[PDB]
Amino acid sequence: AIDPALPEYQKASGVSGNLSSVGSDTLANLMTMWAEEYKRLYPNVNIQIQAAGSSTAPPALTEGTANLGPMSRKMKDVELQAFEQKYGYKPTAVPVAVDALAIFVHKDNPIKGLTMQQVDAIFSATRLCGSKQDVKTWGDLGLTGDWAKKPVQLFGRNSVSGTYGYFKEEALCKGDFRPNVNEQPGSASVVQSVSQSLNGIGYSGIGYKTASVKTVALAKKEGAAFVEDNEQNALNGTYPLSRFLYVYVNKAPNKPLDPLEAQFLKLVLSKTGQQVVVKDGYIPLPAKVAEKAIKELG
Ligand SMILES: [Pt+2]
Repeated sequence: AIDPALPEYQKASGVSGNLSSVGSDTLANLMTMWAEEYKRLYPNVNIQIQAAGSSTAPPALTEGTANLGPMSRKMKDVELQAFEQKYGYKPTAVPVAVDALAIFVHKDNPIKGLTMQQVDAIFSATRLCGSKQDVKTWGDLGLTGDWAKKPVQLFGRNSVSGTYGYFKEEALCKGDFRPNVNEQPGSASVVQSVSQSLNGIGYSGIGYKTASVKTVALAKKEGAAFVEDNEQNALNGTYPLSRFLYVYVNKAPNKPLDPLEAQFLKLVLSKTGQQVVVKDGYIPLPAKVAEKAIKELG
Protein backbone atom coordinates (compact mmCIF):
# COMPACT_ATOMS: atom_id res chain seq x y z
CA ALA A 1 0.00 0.00 0.00
CA ILE A 2 2.90 2.35 0.84
CA ASP A 3 6.45 2.50 -0.46
CA PRO A 4 8.47 -0.16 1.39
CA ALA A 5 11.50 2.15 1.43
CA LEU A 6 9.75 4.75 3.64
CA PRO A 7 11.45 5.07 7.02
CA GLU A 8 9.92 3.67 10.17
CA TYR A 9 9.33 6.28 12.90
CA GLN A 10 11.39 6.02 16.10
CA LYS A 11 10.56 8.01 19.29
CA ALA A 12 12.98 10.80 20.21
CA SER A 13 13.53 12.64 23.48
CA GLY A 14 12.88 16.29 24.37
CA VAL A 15 9.39 16.51 22.88
CA SER A 16 6.81 18.66 24.67
CA GLY A 17 4.64 21.71 24.17
CA ASN A 18 1.73 22.97 22.19
CA LEU A 19 1.50 22.45 18.52
CA SER A 20 -0.96 24.61 16.66
CA SER A 21 -1.91 24.00 13.07
CA VAL A 22 -3.88 26.52 10.97
CA GLY A 23 -4.89 25.93 7.37
CA SER A 24 -6.23 23.42 4.89
CA ASP A 25 -9.59 21.56 5.17
CA THR A 26 -8.36 19.09 2.51
CA LEU A 27 -5.80 18.11 5.18
CA ALA A 28 -8.16 18.33 8.20
CA ASN A 29 -8.57 14.59 8.71
CA LEU A 30 -4.90 13.87 8.03
CA MET A 31 -3.78 16.52 10.53
CA THR A 32 -6.24 15.19 13.14
CA MET A 33 -5.12 11.57 12.71
CA TRP A 34 -1.41 12.44 12.59
CA ALA A 35 -1.91 14.59 15.69
CA GLU A 36 -3.70 11.75 17.51
CA GLU A 37 -0.78 9.45 16.80
CA TYR A 38 1.80 12.07 17.76
CA LYS A 39 -0.03 12.72 21.07
CA ARG A 40 -0.07 9.03 21.90
CA LEU A 41 3.70 8.79 21.39
CA TYR A 42 4.31 12.04 23.28
CA PRO A 43 1.61 12.62 25.89
CA ASN A 44 3.28 15.91 26.87
CA VAL A 45 2.18 17.41 23.58
CA ASN A 46 -1.07 19.34 23.20
CA ILE A 47 -2.40 19.87 19.74
CA GLN A 48 -4.78 22.44 18.36
CA ILE A 49 -6.07 22.32 14.84
CA GLN A 50 -7.98 24.91 12.86
CA ALA A 51 -8.91 23.94 9.33
CA ALA A 52 -10.81 26.79 7.67
CA GLY A 53 -8.76 26.77 4.48
CA SER A 54 -5.24 27.04 3.08
CA SER A 55 -5.28 30.84 2.82
CA THR A 56 -5.45 31.07 6.61
CA ALA A 57 -2.04 29.33 7.00
CA PRO A 58 0.30 32.10 5.76
CA PRO A 59 -0.82 34.85 8.12
CA ALA A 60 -0.83 32.42 11.09
CA LEU A 61 2.74 31.32 10.32
CA THR A 62 3.83 34.88 9.60
CA GLU A 63 2.36 36.17 12.85
CA GLY A 64 3.76 33.19 14.72
CA THR A 65 0.41 31.97 16.10
CA ALA A 66 0.69 28.64 14.24
CA ASN A 67 3.61 26.21 14.31
CA LEU A 68 2.29 24.29 11.22
CA GLY A 69 0.53 25.63 8.16
CA PRO A 70 -1.15 22.86 6.13
CA MET A 71 -1.95 23.98 2.60
CA SER A 72 -3.26 22.18 -0.48
CA ARG A 73 -1.50 24.61 -2.77
CA LYS A 74 1.92 26.24 -2.64
CA MET A 75 2.08 29.66 -1.13
CA LYS A 76 1.72 32.47 -3.63
CA ASP A 77 4.71 34.72 -4.16
CA VAL A 78 2.98 37.50 -2.20
CA GLU A 79 2.39 35.13 0.74
CA LEU A 80 6.00 33.93 0.69
CA GLN A 81 7.12 37.55 0.57
CA ALA A 82 5.01 38.63 3.59
CA PHE A 83 6.63 35.91 5.67
CA GLU A 84 10.06 36.80 4.33
CA GLN A 85 9.60 40.50 5.11
CA LYS A 86 9.31 39.56 8.72
CA TYR A 87 11.74 36.67 9.12
CA GLY A 88 14.38 37.26 6.41
CA TYR A 89 13.85 33.91 4.67
CA LYS A 90 11.03 31.95 3.06
CA PRO A 91 8.86 29.44 4.97
CA THR A 92 9.51 25.78 4.04
CA ALA A 93 6.97 23.69 2.17
CA VAL A 94 7.00 20.09 3.36
CA PRO A 95 5.19 17.69 1.06
CA VAL A 96 3.07 15.26 3.12
CA ALA A 97 0.68 13.52 0.72
CA VAL A 98 -0.56 13.53 -2.86
CA ASP A 99 -4.09 14.44 -4.05
CA ALA A 100 -5.87 13.78 -7.26
CA LEU A 101 -8.26 16.69 -6.97
CA ALA A 102 -11.56 15.12 -7.98
CA ILE A 103 -14.58 16.17 -9.96
CA PHE A 104 -17.44 14.42 -8.15
CA VAL A 105 -20.84 13.54 -9.55
CA HIS A 106 -23.66 11.50 -8.05
CA LYS A 107 -23.02 7.74 -8.32
CA ASP A 108 -26.01 7.33 -10.66
CA ASN A 109 -24.95 10.06 -13.12
CA PRO A 110 -24.15 8.22 -16.34
CA ILE A 111 -21.44 10.64 -17.42
CA LYS A 112 -18.05 8.91 -17.83
CA GLY A 113 -15.56 11.62 -18.63
CA LEU A 114 -15.11 15.32 -19.12
CA THR A 115 -12.55 17.31 -21.07
CA MET A 116 -10.80 20.12 -19.21
CA GLN A 117 -12.55 22.57 -21.62
CA GLN A 118 -15.88 21.11 -20.46
CA VAL A 119 -14.86 21.39 -16.76
CA ASP A 120 -14.11 25.09 -17.36
CA ALA A 121 -17.41 25.58 -19.19
CA ILE A 122 -19.29 23.99 -16.28
CA PHE A 123 -17.72 25.92 -13.43
CA SER A 124 -16.61 29.25 -14.95
CA ALA A 125 -18.27 32.38 -16.12
CA THR A 126 -15.20 33.19 -18.23
CA ARG A 127 -14.41 30.10 -20.36
CA LEU A 128 -10.75 31.00 -20.70
CA CYS A 129 -9.82 27.37 -21.44
CA GLY A 130 -11.55 27.90 -24.76
CA SER A 131 -15.04 26.33 -24.82
CA LYS A 132 -17.57 28.35 -26.86
CA GLN A 133 -20.46 26.81 -24.89
CA ASP A 134 -22.12 28.11 -21.72
CA VAL A 135 -22.93 24.69 -20.07
CA LYS A 136 -26.29 24.92 -18.28
CA THR A 137 -27.77 21.44 -18.56
CA TRP A 138 -26.42 17.90 -18.64
CA GLY A 139 -27.55 17.79 -22.27
CA ASP A 140 -24.92 20.41 -23.00
CA LEU A 141 -22.40 17.76 -21.83
CA GLY A 142 -23.79 15.06 -24.14
CA LEU A 143 -26.25 13.29 -21.84
CA THR A 144 -29.52 12.06 -23.25
CA GLY A 145 -33.13 11.14 -22.38
CA ASP A 146 -34.36 12.88 -19.22
CA TRP A 147 -30.80 13.99 -18.39
CA ALA A 148 -30.71 16.32 -21.39
CA LYS A 149 -32.89 19.00 -19.73
CA LYS A 150 -31.59 18.59 -16.17
CA PRO A 151 -29.80 21.65 -14.90
CA VAL A 152 -26.24 21.28 -13.68
CA GLN A 153 -26.18 22.11 -10.01
CA LEU A 154 -22.78 23.32 -8.87
CA PHE A 155 -20.99 22.96 -5.54
CA GLY A 156 -17.64 24.34 -4.58
CA ARG A 157 -15.42 25.81 -1.88
CA ASN A 158 -15.03 29.32 -0.51
CA SER A 159 -12.50 32.20 -1.03
CA VAL A 160 -9.93 30.93 1.47
CA SER A 161 -9.74 27.39 0.14
CA GLY A 162 -6.51 26.31 -1.53
CA THR A 163 -8.57 23.85 -3.56
CA TYR A 164 -10.67 26.75 -4.83
CA GLY A 165 -7.49 28.64 -5.79
CA TYR A 166 -5.79 25.69 -7.39
CA PHE A 167 -8.98 24.81 -9.34
CA LYS A 168 -9.32 28.41 -10.50
CA GLU A 169 -5.76 28.47 -11.76
CA GLU A 170 -5.57 24.99 -13.30
CA ALA A 171 -9.13 24.11 -14.25
CA LEU A 172 -10.46 27.56 -15.07
CA CYS A 173 -7.24 28.82 -16.69
CA LYS A 174 -7.19 31.69 -14.20
CA GLY A 175 -10.82 32.68 -14.86
CA ASP A 176 -13.69 33.17 -12.43
CA PHE A 177 -16.31 30.82 -11.06
CA ARG A 178 -19.93 31.33 -12.04
CA PRO A 179 -21.96 33.11 -9.34
CA ASN A 180 -24.44 30.18 -9.14
CA VAL A 181 -21.80 27.87 -7.60
CA ASN A 182 -23.12 26.88 -4.17
CA GLU A 183 -20.15 27.50 -1.91
CA GLN A 184 -19.71 25.12 0.98
CA PRO A 185 -17.70 25.52 4.13
CA GLY A 186 -15.47 22.50 3.51
CA SER A 187 -14.80 19.43 1.35
CA ALA A 188 -17.12 17.10 3.24
CA SER A 189 -20.02 19.50 2.55
CA VAL A 190 -19.19 19.59 -1.17
CA VAL A 191 -19.31 15.80 -1.37
CA GLN A 192 -22.44 15.58 0.78
CA SER A 193 -24.19 18.16 -1.46
CA VAL A 194 -23.34 16.07 -4.57
CA SER A 195 -24.45 12.89 -2.76
CA GLN A 196 -27.89 14.49 -2.22
CA SER A 197 -28.16 15.89 -5.77
CA LEU A 198 -28.55 13.48 -8.72
CA ASN A 199 -27.88 16.47 -11.01
CA GLY A 200 -24.97 17.88 -8.99
CA ILE A 201 -21.25 18.32 -9.54
CA GLY A 202 -18.48 19.49 -7.25
CA TYR A 203 -14.74 19.44 -6.77
CA SER A 204 -12.69 18.40 -3.73
CA GLY A 205 -9.75 16.29 -2.62
CA ILE A 206 -10.01 12.61 -3.46
CA GLY A 207 -9.94 11.61 0.20
CA TYR A 208 -13.45 12.96 0.72
CA LYS A 209 -14.89 10.46 -1.75
CA THR A 210 -17.77 8.37 -0.41
CA ALA A 211 -19.86 5.57 -1.85
CA SER A 212 -22.62 8.00 -2.88
CA VAL A 213 -20.47 9.82 -5.42
CA LYS A 214 -18.12 8.90 -8.23
CA THR A 215 -15.16 10.75 -9.72
CA VAL A 216 -15.14 11.64 -13.43
CA ALA A 217 -12.11 10.80 -15.58
CA LEU A 218 -10.52 13.89 -17.23
CA ALA A 219 -9.12 14.46 -20.75
CA LYS A 220 -6.81 17.32 -21.63
CA LYS A 221 -8.82 17.90 -24.80
CA GLU A 222 -11.44 16.35 -27.07
CA GLY A 223 -9.96 13.20 -28.68
CA ALA A 224 -7.38 12.78 -25.88
CA ALA A 225 -7.55 10.00 -23.25
CA PHE A 226 -9.81 10.38 -20.20
CA VAL A 227 -7.39 9.91 -17.31
CA GLU A 228 -8.64 8.41 -14.04
CA ASP A 229 -7.74 9.52 -10.55
CA ASN A 230 -5.45 6.74 -9.28
CA GLU A 231 -2.08 6.52 -7.65
CA GLN A 232 -0.05 5.95 -10.81
CA ASN A 233 -1.67 8.83 -12.74
CA ALA A 234 -1.36 11.28 -9.89
CA LEU A 235 2.28 10.31 -9.34
CA ASN A 236 3.32 10.79 -12.96
CA GLY A 237 1.21 13.95 -13.31
CA THR A 238 -0.93 12.62 -16.12
CA TYR A 239 -4.07 13.16 -14.10
CA PRO A 240 -4.70 16.82 -14.91
CA LEU A 241 -5.48 17.94 -11.34
CA SER A 242 -2.78 16.01 -9.44
CA ARG A 243 -1.20 18.04 -6.67
CA PHE A 244 0.93 17.69 -3.60
CA LEU A 245 -0.43 18.53 -0.18
CA TYR A 246 1.92 20.47 2.04
CA VAL A 247 2.65 21.56 5.59
CA TYR A 248 4.54 24.82 5.78
CA VAL A 249 6.89 25.45 8.63
CA ASN A 250 9.21 28.14 9.91
CA LYS A 251 12.69 26.68 9.44
CA ALA A 252 15.52 29.19 9.82
CA PRO A 253 18.37 28.64 7.35
CA ASN A 254 21.13 27.04 9.33
CA LYS A 255 19.21 26.28 12.46
CA PRO A 256 17.47 23.06 13.38
CA LEU A 257 13.70 22.88 13.95
CA ASP A 258 12.46 22.69 17.50
CA PRO A 259 11.89 18.93 18.19
CA LEU A 260 8.16 19.62 18.69
CA GLU A 261 7.77 20.43 15.03
CA ALA A 262 10.67 18.32 13.75
CA GLN A 263 9.36 15.11 15.24
CA PHE A 264 5.82 15.70 14.05
CA LEU A 265 7.09 16.07 10.51
CA LYS A 266 9.37 13.04 10.90
CA LEU A 267 6.27 11.07 11.95
CA VAL A 268 4.26 12.30 8.95
CA LEU A 269 7.13 11.35 6.58
CA SER A 270 7.36 7.80 7.87
CA LYS A 271 5.49 4.56 7.29
CA THR A 272 3.16 5.47 10.21
CA GLY A 273 2.33 8.81 8.73
CA GLN A 274 1.81 7.55 5.22
CA GLN A 275 -0.42 4.71 6.42
CA VAL A 276 -2.73 7.48 7.71
CA VAL A 277 -2.66 9.01 4.19
CA VAL A 278 -3.82 5.73 2.67
CA LYS A 279 -6.51 5.28 5.38
CA ASP A 280 -7.92 8.78 4.66
CA GLY A 281 -8.04 7.98 0.92
CA TYR A 282 -5.18 10.14 -0.36
CA ILE A 283 -2.06 8.99 -2.14
CA PRO A 284 1.02 8.29 -0.07
CA LEU A 285 4.45 9.85 -0.79
CA PRO A 286 7.10 7.98 -2.70
CA ALA A 287 10.04 7.26 -0.43
CA LYS A 288 12.32 9.60 -2.32
CA VAL A 289 9.98 12.52 -1.75
CA ALA A 290 9.94 11.86 1.95
CA GLU A 291 13.74 11.52 1.98
CA LYS A 292 14.25 14.83 0.15
CA ALA A 293 11.96 16.58 2.64
CA ILE A 294 13.73 15.04 5.63
CA LYS A 295 17.08 16.27 4.28
CA GLU A 296 15.80 19.77 3.54
CA LEU A 297 14.58 19.96 7.14
CA GLY A 298 17.81 18.61 8.80
PT1 LIG B 1 -9.58 8.91 10.69
